[PDB]
Amino acid sequence: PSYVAHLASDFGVRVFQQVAQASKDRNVVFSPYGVASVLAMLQLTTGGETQQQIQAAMGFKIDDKGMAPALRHLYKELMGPWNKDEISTTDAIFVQRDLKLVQGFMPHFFRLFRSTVKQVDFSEVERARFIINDWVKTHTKGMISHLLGTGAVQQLTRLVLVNALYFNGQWKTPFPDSSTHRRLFHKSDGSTVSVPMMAQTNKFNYTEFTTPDGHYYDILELPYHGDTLSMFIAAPYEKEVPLSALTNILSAQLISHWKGNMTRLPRLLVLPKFSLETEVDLRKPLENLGMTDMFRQFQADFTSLSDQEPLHVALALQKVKIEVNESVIVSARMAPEEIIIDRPFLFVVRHNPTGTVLFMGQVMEP
Ligand SMILES: O=C(O)c1cc(O)c(O)c(O)c1
Repeated sequence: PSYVAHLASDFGVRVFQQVAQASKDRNVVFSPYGVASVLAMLQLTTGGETQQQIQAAMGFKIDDKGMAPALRHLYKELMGPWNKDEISTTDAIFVQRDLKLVQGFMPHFFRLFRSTVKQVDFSEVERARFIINDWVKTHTKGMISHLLGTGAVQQLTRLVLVNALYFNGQWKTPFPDSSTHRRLFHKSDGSTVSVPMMAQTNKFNYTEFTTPDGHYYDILELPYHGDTLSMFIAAPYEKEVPLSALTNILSAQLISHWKGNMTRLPRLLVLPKFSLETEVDLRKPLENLGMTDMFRQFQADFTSLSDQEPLHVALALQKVKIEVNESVIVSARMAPEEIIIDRPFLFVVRHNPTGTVLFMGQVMEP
């Protein structure tokens, strides 16, 4: 029954692979969970071939027994009392106000998701961008408030989807503030830059990992408070190893494979702070997974939502912000060995009780 979290996580991972491919040495943060969530919602508005494509890529039909309840249960678990403003997430779909909608579709949307498709009059362009940005502002407790991509909303815009998340976790064990210091970080083009790094020593759940194609990485787990979430960090051990070899095989099963081989060893960990924001225009990544009809103004099929339509998605966005920070004279217990994360690495944030992949990223330069 944690089955939908797996499928939703894997779909969102494949979307992240496509976006990583398009940004070679650029920082990127992303939510596998968020894109699956907004796309599971989009599913209900579609019919015919557009629907087939999305169900093929996602691996499940939203209408199917127990799929939506499960998603709902997961969202409610994410927003529960454990979460001290650590995570905000919002999904939304905006359709043009005028439209003759399919009878009984809006309520049925409400039954399955407990939220509504919004109606905006897109002919008041200036008003329509404000409404969208303010939605995202009000549902992320003000942490996210502008989407660049809304610059593209025009008079002819009829359907827009949006997803936004902010993450900033409390560590189970906080890094000591006095330990933070400037350290050399090696960038992928060979140059260096000085950056703040945190240090902590204790028993870290650790394993070495080899991809089937012979690429090596160090894998660390960092538990957040109460063990609800964890960050997995994956970093090459030499400088010429690409993150892609790892990213291109990434899955939920892959994390649980890490977890099964890990062991808690005493280590000094030195890790850069970072606060990163990414805005993704989802159309290429999604077309790349075969969801091409939805974006084409005649091939597109949203007849589950409206028959009075040429209806198609004019804008699909994800925006994400993630912060990893800590929460004189300076002392520590010595450890048999040191793990210095001074080269590009990937990270995964997971929801431990379901296995959901809430966030992933490659940090090329912090
Ligand atoms: O359908 C969701 O899970 C969702 C619901 C909301 O009410 C919301 O504000 C959001 O940003 C996402």
